[PDB]
Amino acid sequence: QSLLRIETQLLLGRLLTRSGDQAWDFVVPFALLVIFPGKLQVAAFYYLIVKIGTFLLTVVKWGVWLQFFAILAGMVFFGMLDGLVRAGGRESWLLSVLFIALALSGVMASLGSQITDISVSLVAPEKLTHFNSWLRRIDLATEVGAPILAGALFAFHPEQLPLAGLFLIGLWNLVSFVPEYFLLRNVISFSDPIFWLILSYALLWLSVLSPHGVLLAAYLKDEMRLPETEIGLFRGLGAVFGLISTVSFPYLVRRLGLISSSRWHLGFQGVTLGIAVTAFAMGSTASVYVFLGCILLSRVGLYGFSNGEFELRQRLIPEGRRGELNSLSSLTTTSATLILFSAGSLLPQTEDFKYLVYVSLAAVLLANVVFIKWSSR
Ligand SMILES: O=C(O)CN(CCN(CC(=O)O)CC(=O)O)CC(=O)O
Ligand SMILES: [Ca+2]
Ligand code: NI
Repeated sequence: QSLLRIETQLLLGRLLTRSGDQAWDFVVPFALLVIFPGKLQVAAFYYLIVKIGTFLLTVVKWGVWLQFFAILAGMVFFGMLDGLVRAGGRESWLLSVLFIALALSGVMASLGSQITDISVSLVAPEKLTHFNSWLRRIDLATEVGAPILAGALFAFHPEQLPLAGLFLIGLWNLVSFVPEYFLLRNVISFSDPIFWLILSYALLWLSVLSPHGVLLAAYLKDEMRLPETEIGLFRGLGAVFGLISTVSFPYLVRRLGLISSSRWHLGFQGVTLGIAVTAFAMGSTASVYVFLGCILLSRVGLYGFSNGEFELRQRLIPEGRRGELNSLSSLTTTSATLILFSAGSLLPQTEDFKYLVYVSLAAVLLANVVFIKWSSR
């Protein structure tokens, strides 16, 4: 139960790589709203380009080079985007060229994250169960750590420099490239009743009510005026509540069926998201705190259901019809976020983000109805 010399450099590489990746991706929606205040639409259009382009394009050594050039291009193009919009001449041909170039750096930034995760065959197949159990502590450390830290870097900026934190996050990402490289260099359908079980899981990917959702982050900062410090605290806590689901779900799976554990978890998610939406339409004084607090509670239900849906798939489809339904599972999940970010791209202003919250609760409640009806076989 001891990390090896090479196995430690693998762990130390995943930590440095993901910390820089996540911290930069957290502050990018904040930067896109600093530049374009009152237009969540533009931040949604940015990610729509990244989502599509990433899917299209998708070699292990190129990972750190791609992130380096991506963050480098992002800082140069974010600075140009900032200075040009601040001049006063809007909707130039030049304004579009910089944005699309900035969005092409987002595709490049995402490919580096995926490829560098591939590099994290080298661990002894006996010591792999201790290894794989450790990476979860590293991954958990970046989820809680980088949004919290990066939110403090973006929010505690000097007076006349709102994007002062963005470049500090990118300069971090560039300077860390020298550690990361040497570490990684050294050690490197039509008629199937189970289609409805997939579709119930898929609908939940249309909900914007996520602590790790970029659309919530833009709305929380722009319209609801939450500090990036408290938005990061929102994100880091959202990962901690999903951890609670790792105890709650095996415990209900013992005293109740695996179906009842998934049903009561997905039912819990819908209930707590319903409470959140009501307060979201209430006096915004202390109801924002309830709004975000109920989203945290709902993570236990969502992650509980995802473990059930995964386990139900593992026990229900035979190996012959397995990879095909995975193409279906991956399809519906892709289409949901595609629809999510396409619908958000059409928002006439940030304020009508409320109309995406409502469909989200509709989807979570609907996904509940579909699973309850399915689980009656
Ligand atoms: O929240 C987002 O930005 C988009 N999420 C939403 C899908 N979520 C479901 C949720 O958080 O409600 C997937 C998941 O992590 O379970 C996609 C992703 O995490 O890859
Ligand atoms: Ca990096
Ligand atoms: Ni999500």
